Amino acid sequence: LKRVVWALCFMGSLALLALVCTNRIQYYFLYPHVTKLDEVAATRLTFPAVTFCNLNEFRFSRVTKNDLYHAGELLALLNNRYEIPDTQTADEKQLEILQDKANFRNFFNMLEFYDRAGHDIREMLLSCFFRGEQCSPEDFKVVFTRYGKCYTFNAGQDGKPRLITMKGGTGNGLEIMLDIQQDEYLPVWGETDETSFEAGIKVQIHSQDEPPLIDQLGFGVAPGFQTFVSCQEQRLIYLPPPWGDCKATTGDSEFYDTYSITACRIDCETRYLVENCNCRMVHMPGDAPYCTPEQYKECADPALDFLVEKDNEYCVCEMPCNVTRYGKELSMVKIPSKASAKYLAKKYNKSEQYIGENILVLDIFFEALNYETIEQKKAYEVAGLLGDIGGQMGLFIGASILTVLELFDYAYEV
Amino acid sequence: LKRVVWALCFMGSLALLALVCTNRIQYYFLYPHVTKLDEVAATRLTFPAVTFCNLNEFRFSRVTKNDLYHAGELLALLNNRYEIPDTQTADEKQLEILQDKANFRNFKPKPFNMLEFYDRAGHDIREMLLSCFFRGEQCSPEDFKVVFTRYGKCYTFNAGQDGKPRLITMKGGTGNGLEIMLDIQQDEYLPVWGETDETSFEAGIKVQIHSQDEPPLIDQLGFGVAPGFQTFVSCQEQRLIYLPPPWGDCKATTGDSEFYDTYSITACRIDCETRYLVENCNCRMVHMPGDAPYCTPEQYKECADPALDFLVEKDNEYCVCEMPCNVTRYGKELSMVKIPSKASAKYLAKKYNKSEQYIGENILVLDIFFEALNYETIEQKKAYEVAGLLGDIGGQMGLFIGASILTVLELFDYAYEV
Amino acid sequence: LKRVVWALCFMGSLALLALVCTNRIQYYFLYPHVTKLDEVAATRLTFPAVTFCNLNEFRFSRVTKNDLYHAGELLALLNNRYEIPDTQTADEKQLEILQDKANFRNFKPKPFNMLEFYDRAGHDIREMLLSCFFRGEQCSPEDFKVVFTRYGKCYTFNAGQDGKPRLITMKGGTGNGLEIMLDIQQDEYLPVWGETDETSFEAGIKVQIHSQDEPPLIDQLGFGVAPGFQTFVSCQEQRLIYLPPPWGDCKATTGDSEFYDTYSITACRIDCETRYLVENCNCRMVHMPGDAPYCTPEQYKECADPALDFLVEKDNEYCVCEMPCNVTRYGKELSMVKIPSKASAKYLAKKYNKSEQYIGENILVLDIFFEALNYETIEQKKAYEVAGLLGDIGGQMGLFIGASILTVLELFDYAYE
Ligand SMILES: *[C@@H]1O[C@H](CO)[C@@H](O[C@@H]2O[C@H](CO)[C@@H](O)[C@H](O)[C@H]2NC(C)=O)[C@H](O)[C@H]1NC(C)=O
Ligand SMILES: *[C@@H]1O[C@H](CO)[C@@H](O)[C@H](O)[C@H]1NC(C)=O
Ligand SMILES: *[C@@H]1O[C@H](CO)[C@@H](O)[C@H](O)[C@H]1NC(C)=O
Ligand SMILES: *[C@@H]1O[C@H](CO)[C@@H](O)[C@H](O)[C@H]1NC(C)=O
Ligand SMILES: *[C@@H]1O[C@H](CO)[C@@H](O)[C@H](O)[C@H]1NC(C)=O
Ligand SMILES: [Ba+2]
Ligand SMILES: [Cl-]
Ligand SMILES: [Cl-]
Ligand SMILES: [Cl-]
Repeated sequence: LKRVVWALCFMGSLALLALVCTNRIQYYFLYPHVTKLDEVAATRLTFPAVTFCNLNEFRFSRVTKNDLYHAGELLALLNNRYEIPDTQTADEKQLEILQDKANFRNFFNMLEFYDRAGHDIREMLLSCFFRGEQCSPEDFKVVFTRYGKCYTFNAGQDGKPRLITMKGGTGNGLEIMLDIQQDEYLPVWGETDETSFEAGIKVQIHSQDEPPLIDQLGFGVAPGFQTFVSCQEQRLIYLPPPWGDCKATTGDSEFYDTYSITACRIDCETRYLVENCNCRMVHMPGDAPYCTPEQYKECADPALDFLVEKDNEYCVCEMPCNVTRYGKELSMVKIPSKASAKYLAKKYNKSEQYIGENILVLDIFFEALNYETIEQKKAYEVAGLLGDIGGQMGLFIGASILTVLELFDYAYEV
Repeated sequence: LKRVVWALCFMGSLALLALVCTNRIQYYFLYPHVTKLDEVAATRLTFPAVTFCNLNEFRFSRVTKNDLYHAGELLALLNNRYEIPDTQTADEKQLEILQDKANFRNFKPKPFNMLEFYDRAGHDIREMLLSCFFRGEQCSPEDFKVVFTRYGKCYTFNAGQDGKPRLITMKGGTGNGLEIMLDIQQDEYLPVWGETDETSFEAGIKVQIHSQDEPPLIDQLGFGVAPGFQTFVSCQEQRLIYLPPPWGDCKATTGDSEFYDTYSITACRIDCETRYLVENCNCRMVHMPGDAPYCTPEQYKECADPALDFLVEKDNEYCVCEMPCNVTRYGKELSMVKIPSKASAKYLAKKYNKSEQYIGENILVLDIFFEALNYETIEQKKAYEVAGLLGDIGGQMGLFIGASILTVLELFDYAYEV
Repeated sequence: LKRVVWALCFMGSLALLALVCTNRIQYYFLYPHVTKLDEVAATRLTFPAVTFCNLNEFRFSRVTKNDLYHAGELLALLNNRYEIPDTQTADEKQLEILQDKANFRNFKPKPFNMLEFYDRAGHDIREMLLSCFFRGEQCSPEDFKVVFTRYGKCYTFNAGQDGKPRLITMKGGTGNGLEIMLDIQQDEYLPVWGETDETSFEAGIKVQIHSQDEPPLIDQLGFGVAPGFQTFVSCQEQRLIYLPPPWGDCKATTGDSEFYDTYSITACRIDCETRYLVENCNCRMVHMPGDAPYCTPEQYKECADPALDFLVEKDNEYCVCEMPCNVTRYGKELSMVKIPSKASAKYLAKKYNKSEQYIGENILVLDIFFEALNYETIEQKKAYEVAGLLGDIGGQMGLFIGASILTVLELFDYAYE
């Protein structure tokens, strides 16, 4: 009777060992991870790259008759028949100018047009200060995006050293006073695809390793306010397969030195436009030929829109394992104060109304001298699995790997 | 002498096995969990439900003499004695209109209902909605569903209720989302001539982005949007998975309420309020769902409001709402630009037959979108399972004395024989 | 032949046991942690402390002839030669006041104190606070406690100091929190007639929401609020628990500061600054606490500012502040509505005896509240404790060779012979 209960105990015990052991086996083969949050204090933080565009693509005073002829339909100033839109709510001077530029009696490169006709940082930048020291417009690098001629501070490209800040708070960062030049905005007399009612700027704070994608990743800043942007640096570490989904091999594209999800997106877009239309848009990089305004209308735009809708699987961009992101909180104060409106108006030779409708101050800084780290960490390593299987194997039947080998011997002999 | 060193080694080893084993056992009965954060890319994201209210509860031009009679004291337009309060800063025309509506001489009171009053006197979306765009294509006011909240007649875009299928977005960024130009109609706001608790100085709208599975709770979970700016809202979809007891505190059971199909903490709160008011005052407020009779303004004054305040103050034990295990939250970042530009002010004023002053002080543009086509997942994960517990106890039990459950069974064998 | 294959199995098994065992040992000695996020519903929340400053440091109408004499150069009202700068784009009356105040002819100076000057010249809460409400009941200016910061005379609601009990809120949403209507008094702002480093063009207030256990740090940790809007601030209470060494880097000890009862990273920062300024310049600025003598504007000019700037870069290793293990933080989301409505603009103008222009450029309403009655917890949790190490080592030690600590002790016993 004792040997019978002993045998049943060995059978049931081996069953428990079976289900527990297979439990840990399957759990290990889920390849699970868990998240580790940490906050790291530092004596220094590398200041990010800040790209901003004016919401107005190009200045009205810099457009010429040839530009109206070639790109008049694309810029939405002229119709398909090369005629002025509805004369409702048209400035007399503006309408006379446009009719004169559209004489088209006895009368082009897209990047020339954007580079020359776009808003000049030398006129927009009323003041610049970085860590309390003056900066020049030469510090901003020209980048061409969907919004037109845009500028990036602390771009760190072409070998320029990335800036550091050794103090946190509103004073110790980038601080620019900009004039959005609302008088240069395209007159809107009729509904158009490009028609916009907004006035202000659009900003993206990003690491120097990734290109700007300001039409998607940007936030707005309105004139008449000083907006503060508190940034918090975040360092993210992901896991490759089979744990997570990250790109272990960087596989950097020829266009950009460092791989980024954004750079992969605009690379896919450029390649698609080159394949379908044999030309590239203004924002796209490389040495490829730029599109003509006729090419824009009949090929480029429908190809991009069709690329978004028709085949979303075609452009699959994996996320890199090391990603530096910047968190940001916005707040505003009124500019200018009643005590300062007169001095600004006289300093920049403008009316007090103009200052009210055209001046914005951007204040970008790190809240404190620290950065957060978010790391995906493996939850079950092979040592832990062998340890658990060994522990349960020794608790339930007390066997070992040598024991199973010896059982194969005794079974083999008999 | 060797048997003494063996006895000491076995005793100390058995003690260490005791405290370490009880350590791992107690850790298991804490039922600990740790968090797994992940970011998942998707080719499509279901666009959320967007509820917005005007900060002004009802339009001044739509209020009638009967409304002043029944709900005049509640609407704060008339005093307790059915007479107009202090006329400070009163436009002659507006004050004459109100004085005419409050004549109450040989007046036969018509029947009055709170939901009728809010439904007709509230701001009409057909008048507020100057333009709507979703994914670059036009939307109708028919996409907006009428929802009654504490703020009055409010509207929910993409509510996904009453059999309408929920909208999706296949691209991220400012263009590819909801974008509505609204006229808040500041001319219809109730005149404020005397100070009161209900008096407010704000002008604009209030918006809540929420899942279609939960009803709006705009008085608590909404953010404000001011006229004169285009406000961008970047959203990040978050999928949360919690653990039930004894690991965490979540609602494991579906717990369907009579009022709402899917369980949500918001639905649990407004359900608790509805039940409390129905039992205490035998009437229901405007925002509450069900089939109960709505309160009369007398019931509002003498029962409903003090009943809700007393429910909030006396004890939270009556309404204890646990969070469901599967929760979809939407994160949002706000930014602003000025509207309209000088190049557009005249065109807007002429397009909607208003003065440029009016456009400047009444037009707001709301742009709601997903920053990118991905969603975050936050999952509570169990940290110590019974297989791992048995593995650790077996490992240490085998390390210190090298015994097994069969070994302890044999020692109990000799104990039974003894 | 059987003993040879057995020997190969025992050798490979002992090698694998070696590398796996050293693996778990090294993983334990990394002292790793992982994070536990949780959300807890609550019936009550302790309302935080709210500090706000006017962006204008001191009122122009309260500055006196003696103040101009001693601190005229420091306040940027007077030039290096104690003379008014260029009068370009200066209102005739506005400049007349200053020219009369800066006469300095047959003027017999009187004693001067920087903290008296800020306390008397700063914006008075009794004039700024147009209305106050907490949980729907009225509050007085006496509820705000005076704190001196780099921005000047500032105020803290629900400071919980001097024996006052901390306030709680039992409901979430816009109504059920602090709600103040403020007049920033833009007419009292310092005139800006000439370019200077100290010149600023902003108008408004700056707010910091913080725990009562920490002093404000508004020059670094504050956000702005603009006039002409009601700004809603939704707060989310976060409770954080960190690990001390060797797992993480937190304050294991109480860390008693001389100036503050409770330790906070901010209190550590202003402590480092105050001590440094007392050692190098023998005086403290207005914002600094303690019992040292306050600096004179000459001391400010020739010692204090360059000493602080030298402290930032040269001694960046010198001020190291460790983070406390238990920290209550408040997260915030900002949104705005327009104030006043056309239906209320004139009523406000007559209620406060001001023009509608003034109301438009001077009135702001701040609405601070909890989004919901819950709090998040973020805890660093030890990932590998010694019990788990011993369990894993025993499991693998028993799987590969089937040995125990008694087995190795017996092997050393036989080796002893
Ligand atoms: C909560 O969400 C999870 C998925 O995130 C649901 O789990 C799925 O349940 C269905 C059954 O209806 C299975 O077919 C799927 O395979 C499950 N997915 C996973 C990943 O396990 C879960 O059912 C949801 N819970 C509730 C109450 O809705
Ligand atoms: C990624 O970043 C971490 C710091 O966050 C660094 O230690 C590591 O070397 C980087 N590279 C890789 C491949 O992890
Ligand atoms: C100042 O503005 C006026 C008005 O346009 C202009 O005529 C004048 O040239 C400007 N002065 C300078 C120095 O540019
Ligand atoms: C514009 O509105 C006013 C207000 O009543 C009306 O009198 C006028 O006829 C309207 N104009 C047009 C063109 O509809
Ligand atoms: C209102 O202010 C004016 C000056 O602006 C003053 O003359 C008048 O006495 C004030 N009235 C009251 C009641 O304070
Ligand atoms: Ba020195
Ligand atoms: Cl998992
Ligand atoms: Cl736990
Ligand atoms: Cl580690």
